Amino acid sequence: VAALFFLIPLVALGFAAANFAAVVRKPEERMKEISSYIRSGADSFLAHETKAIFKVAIVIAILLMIFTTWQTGVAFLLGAVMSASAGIVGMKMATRANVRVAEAARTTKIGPALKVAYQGGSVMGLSVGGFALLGLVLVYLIFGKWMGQVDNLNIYTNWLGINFVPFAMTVSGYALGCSIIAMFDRVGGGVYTKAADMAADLVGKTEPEDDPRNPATIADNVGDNVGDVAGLGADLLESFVGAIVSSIILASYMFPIYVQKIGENLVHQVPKETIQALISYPIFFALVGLGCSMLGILYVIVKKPSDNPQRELNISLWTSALLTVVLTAFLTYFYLKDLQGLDVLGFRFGAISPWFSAIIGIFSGILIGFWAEYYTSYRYKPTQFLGKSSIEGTGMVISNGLSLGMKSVFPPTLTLVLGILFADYFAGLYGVAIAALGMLSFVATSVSVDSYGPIADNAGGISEMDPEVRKITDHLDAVGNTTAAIGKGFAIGSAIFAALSLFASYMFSQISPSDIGKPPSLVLLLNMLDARVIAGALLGAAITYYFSGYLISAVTKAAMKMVDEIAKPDYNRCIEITSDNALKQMGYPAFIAILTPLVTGFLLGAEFVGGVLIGTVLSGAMLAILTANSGGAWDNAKKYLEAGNLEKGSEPHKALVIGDTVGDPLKDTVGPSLDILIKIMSVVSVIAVSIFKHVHLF
Amino acid sequence: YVAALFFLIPLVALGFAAANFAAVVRKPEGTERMKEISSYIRSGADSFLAHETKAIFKVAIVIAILLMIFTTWQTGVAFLLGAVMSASAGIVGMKMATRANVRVAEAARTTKKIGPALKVAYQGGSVMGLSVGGFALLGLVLVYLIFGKWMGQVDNLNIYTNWLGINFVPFAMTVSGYALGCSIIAMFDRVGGGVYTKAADMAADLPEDDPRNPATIADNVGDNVGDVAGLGADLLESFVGAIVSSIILASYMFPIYVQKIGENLVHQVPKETIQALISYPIFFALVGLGCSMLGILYVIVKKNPQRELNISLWTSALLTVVLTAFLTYFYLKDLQGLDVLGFRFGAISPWFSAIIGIFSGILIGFWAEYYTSYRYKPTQFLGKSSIEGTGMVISNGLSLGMKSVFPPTLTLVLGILFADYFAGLYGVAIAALGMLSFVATSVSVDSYGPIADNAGGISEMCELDPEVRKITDHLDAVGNTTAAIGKGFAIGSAIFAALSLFASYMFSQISPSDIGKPPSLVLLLNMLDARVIAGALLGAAITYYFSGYLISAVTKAAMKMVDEIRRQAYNRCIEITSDNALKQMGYPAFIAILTPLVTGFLLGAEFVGGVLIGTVLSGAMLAILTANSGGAWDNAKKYLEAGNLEGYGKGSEPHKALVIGDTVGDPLKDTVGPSLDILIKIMSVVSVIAVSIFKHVHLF
Ligand SMILES: CCCCCCCCCCCCO[C@@H]1O[C@H](CO)[C@@H](O[C@H]2O[C@H](CO)[C@@H](O)[C@H](O)[C@H]2O)[C@H](O)[C@H]1O
Ligand SMILES: CCCCCCCCCCCCO[C@@H]1O[C@H](CO)[C@@H](O[C@H]2O[C@H](CO)[C@@H](O)[C@H](O)[C@H]2O)[C@H](O)[C@H]1O
Ligand SMILES: [Ca+2]
Ligand SMILES: [Ca+2]
Ligand SMILES: [Mg+2]
Ligand SMILES: [Mg+2]
Ligand SMILES: [Mg+2]
Ligand SMILES: [Mg+2]
Ligand SMILES: [Mg+2]
Ligand SMILES: [Mg+2]
Ligand SMILES: [Mg+2]
Ligand SMILES: [Mg+2]
Ligand SMILES: [Mg+2]
Repeated sequence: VAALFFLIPLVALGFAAANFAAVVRKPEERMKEISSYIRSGADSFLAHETKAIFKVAIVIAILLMIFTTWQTGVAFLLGAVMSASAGIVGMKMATRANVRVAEAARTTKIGPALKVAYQGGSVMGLSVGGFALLGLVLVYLIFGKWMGQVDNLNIYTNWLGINFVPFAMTVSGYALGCSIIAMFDRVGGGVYTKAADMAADLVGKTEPEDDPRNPATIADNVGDNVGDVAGLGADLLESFVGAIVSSIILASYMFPIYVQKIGENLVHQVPKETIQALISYPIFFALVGLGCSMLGILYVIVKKPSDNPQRELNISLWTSALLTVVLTAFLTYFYLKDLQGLDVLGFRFGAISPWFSAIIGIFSGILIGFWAEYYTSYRYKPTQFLGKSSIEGTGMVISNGLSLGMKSVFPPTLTLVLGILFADYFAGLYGVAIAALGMLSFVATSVSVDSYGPIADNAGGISEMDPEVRKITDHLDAVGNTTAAIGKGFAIGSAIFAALSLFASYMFSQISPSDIGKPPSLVLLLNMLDARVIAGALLGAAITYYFSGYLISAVTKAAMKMVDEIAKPDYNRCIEITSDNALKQMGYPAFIAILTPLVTGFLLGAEFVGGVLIGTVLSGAMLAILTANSGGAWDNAKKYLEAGNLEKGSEPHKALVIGDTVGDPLKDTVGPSLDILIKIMSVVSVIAVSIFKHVHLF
Repeated sequence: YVAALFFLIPLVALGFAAANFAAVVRKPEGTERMKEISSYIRSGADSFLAHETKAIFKVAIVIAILLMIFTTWQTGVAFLLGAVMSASAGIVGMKMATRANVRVAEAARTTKKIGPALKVAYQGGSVMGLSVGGFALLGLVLVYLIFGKWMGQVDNLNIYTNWLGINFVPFAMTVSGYALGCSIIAMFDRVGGGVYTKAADMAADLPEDDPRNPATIADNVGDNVGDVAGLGADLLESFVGAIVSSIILASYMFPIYVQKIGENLVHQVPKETIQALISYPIFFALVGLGCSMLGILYVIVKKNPQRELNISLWTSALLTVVLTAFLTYFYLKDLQGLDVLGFRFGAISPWFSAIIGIFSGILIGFWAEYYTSYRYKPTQFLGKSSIEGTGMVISNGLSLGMKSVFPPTLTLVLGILFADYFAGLYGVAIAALGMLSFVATSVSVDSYGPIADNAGGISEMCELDPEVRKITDHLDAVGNTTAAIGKGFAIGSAIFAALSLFASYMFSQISPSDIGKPPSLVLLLNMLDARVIAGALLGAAITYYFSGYLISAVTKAAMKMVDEIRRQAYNRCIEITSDNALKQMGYPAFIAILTPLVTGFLLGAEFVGGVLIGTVLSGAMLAILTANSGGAWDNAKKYLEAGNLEGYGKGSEPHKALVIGDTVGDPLKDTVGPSLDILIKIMSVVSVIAVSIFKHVHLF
């Protein structure tokens, strides 16, 4: 049967490739040229990024093999290739799918055209899911079972003298690869995306607002795809992989931590069989999630498309989530029934214990999404207050947006607090990680619905460059914008969950062979009364704020570089100038996110790094929530004024447009980069704590 | 004996502040037309003060009743004592400031020079500074004497069990009540006064001020309300909190270090050493107040203003350094058990911590300056970005604040690390005390600031000579820069004091059953506990929500004043704002006060510790960001107005972008930041107190 679960990744990959081929079959003369224009620009950006990322990955794998065991470097390469493949597939799928849906809208008059766009987005969603789970299964087989990485499950010592559970180190390397690709995609692509929006909206004003023949306008469509299709997909992939890797690390290290030396011999209080089963269970959970998501997507694409698009995708999400719930019910119920010693791990239900954590994480993600919706949409009270206040002043608009974000911080944080508390009550930290996984159990469906958004935005833009077709694409673009906001909120929540699980794995990875005799209370400890920890937390929070602030100036500078530049059309592909600049400009923030654990870890030690991690996680969650919600609220409040639904080209509209020019880079670059900051720093620290746990120079 | 010459320092400061008040009152006011407007501001400020005092004393009565019911009466008495001390300091400073602007302006005209008028302005600010210092040290010395020695609360130093059954060391509980009173008065002053101040600023603008706008008078009153009363009370609170943290740490380190070795319970740290450590921070603060008075005396005697005030600060600070040197070397030379407390250098060890705080505060101050003034690169870049667009100005301001967080935070981190290395958590608290040792001088310069601002408004009131206006106008800009530095110093010291208070919270978490437990096990807040992590997330969310509510409250109060001004066709508009502001402060204050209680009784003490740490982190970061962003926006607007930018003058499009960004920055820098400082510190105090009751009483 496990051979029939291993088949789910290949099934998903083949089904996504088939969806790609079928949309290639979908029909697209003047309109087709622009789609070719955008596809070529996206391919140039992807090539530049891929070259840079693979050079960096070569260096990363070399360092990993030199300073740790080599299998971790090999797994890093595997995961990086998986993520790059998913991103490239989705973007290539979409660049040629943007116009196809428009041709579907005219030929099908609304209704059938949406089926094409969703079959497109499903390509990227299933690609993310299948590639991630494929990399993980290959790591568990080739390294886990083939090489006997689960057979040992004892502290292996590197040739230089580094101690670690080998399979935990390998899964950590895989998570690191995913994190590197996700960081490059989102940080660099977001810098480029908001530089393109800023350059387009400024060039319209430079010499008309969003001109169609503006090169930066084409770049902006490309950036929407780079951000919410490729970048967001990679971010969700990273969070999901991180949750799974945290679960696996926790199990592997609960193997050595729960031992008792009554005499010379050492008796494992948790048998190796239990540790193996706990290492394997999250993978089975993710595979079940992928299966349920594919079933839901199949029912959605096949059945008679209703007029209301949002209800269809919402029902797809509900199907995936609740089906995964009910099925992993049995998986959790039987798989963990035979394990021995689960009361020591903290399981309040034995076999089904973690399933509760998973489901509560699912509902947590759902609720946080709903919260983001409530605070960022014109259909609810807060955005309406901002839109109506637009008459009061421009400074009033900015202050009200900042206050709205600050207030919105609370509800989702309370949701996450309750989810964490109940997941802990159920199954300890392993269950907290399992709850994060459950939240991201249907990561494939989430990524697909998120990719849908940019395609709809591109369809509306295509209408802007038939009256019924233009209006229908505009409505599709608005629904896509709402879905993208919901996706950003869900991604932030899952990122907080993954970063917390990775901090837990970091504390668990800090186990040492000398601590074997010590009780569990001594090893799994990061005291907050130690001055080193407090200083580390302050430093991590300040670094998170510094990263978020730097992203704003980077977007502005890249946009200014695009402004400096610029057969009547001939060939204009300025994107590289911005993209290359973005790839250079994102260099410094990345150096922070990766190198902060090492220096402070080698300067002060592992306890200081834990404080840096917790402070960074907290500050990043808060700042990301604030920035994302502020940007989304400014955008849709401006949309409300555009329709004039209540309360165009006026003074209030000027205040709103300035607030949106500020919010775009904040919600589409800073926010989306902060979660990556927290999670990748957690991963890098989890890995390097093996080296600077005892190697601290002060 | 000899301590009786330190016991006199608070009364000395109080008498000297009264003497400064009398000597300034002797000074003439000059022209009558300006004096009339000054009288109007005095009446408005007094009405606001009366409303505030009535509300705050009602709330303090309720608080003291509950405290005495659930704890020892000595704690309620000390709470009322501290509240009265802070209220007296605030009222005295406010009267001095409201009545001191006209003296400086008329002195500028009479002596045709800035020097002589500045002597009056500094004698004014010194009233508030010395009032803060003297009242604080007086309350603390009275608590150390009447309760500490007379009843033997420093004699016993053992766990007393209340009638309801709550356990605690008595003197720690008493000092905590004192800190609670100070915190309540500071919350009222800063939260309410900031809401009103920025509502009046928003009403004023909703070439500097409108003609006879009622909000013009309101804004003149609010400038005094903020940097004289509010900022002074905040610095006083941080300084008192550092001292109380040191004292609590000593009181609880007495019982925590016990060993049943030797065939009987042996206190590892002798009671004499614990007594000396309880007394040392008080004497250090008294020495600091003395040095501050000496420095201010040297400054006022002799006939560029900033260099003079900077020299006052340096004199006070370095004199405290060199004097607490011998204080530390002799007082603690005979102490026993410092190796258990963590002193790696014995007697003078903690003295280093003190200086490490002092030099850190200075550095942190300078850091604020660097990021918030147009005389340095960041504000210049913002002013130049004024040309590209308004949204660019807003984005660049936000980015500047987010980046500015780092330098001062790194300073604080290194200071904390070195203070720990020197003398443990006790030394961290001692360093907070040293940083705020010259609180009188800091508060004095901070009060000087708006004395100068409204005096410049006073000079521009009526009409006045352009040459005369320039001399008074120059005083106002120096005040603005110094006030930005003071806000930075206050935020940094508040973070440091709140950290010391969290350490005191963990030490207060000691229980008689935990007496047998090892020292490492009792003083522990694991960050891997899900309760703790959830508490941190909740605290950060609460901090952000608090800041957002403060923004909305400022806007609502400004709208109320605008609507009342529409009705007009005196002091009625000020009262309306005061009422609205006090009602608005009900909700955030209730958050800050009841969050520890609810979270502790629902979940427990570890969740409360997590809430505290998360709130401290988020509040420090948000306060730094808001204060620096607002100040930098203001100075960049000045850069464009000053003509440093060429081609663009007042009323230009770049200036429009800069002024809009400044209207956004104002409420953030004058309300959100200072109220965040108050929030973090008061939540630390409330948790430190209530952990005695909900340590084991958590219902979920
Ligand atoms: C179910 C998967 C089986 C393979 C089918 C894959 C086709 C669907 C993916 C389309 C997107 C990529 O576009 C595809 O890229 C790869 C090269 O990189 C090339 O495709 C070829 O190489 C790949 C990899 O060696 C093989 O799967 C296959 O022999 C062939 O499809 C083609 O140039 C192009 O069809
Ligand atoms: C067992 C027999 C089969 C063994 C086959 C192994 C072959 C491995 C050598 C592959 C060499 C090609 O290496 C290629 O590099 C470029 C990046 O520069 C990537 O190529 C990918 O991105 C680039 C830039 O967008 C585009 O050409 C294209 O979209 C895509 O093919 C792929 O990573 C890889 O296809
Ligand atoms: Ca927008
Ligand atoms: Ca100002
Ligand atoms: Mg836009
Ligand atoms: Mg547009
Ligand atoms: Mg977009
Ligand atoms: Mg668009
Ligand atoms: Mg567009
Ligand atoms: Mg103003
Ligand atoms: Mg003004
Ligand atoms: Mg004013
Ligand atoms: Mg003012």
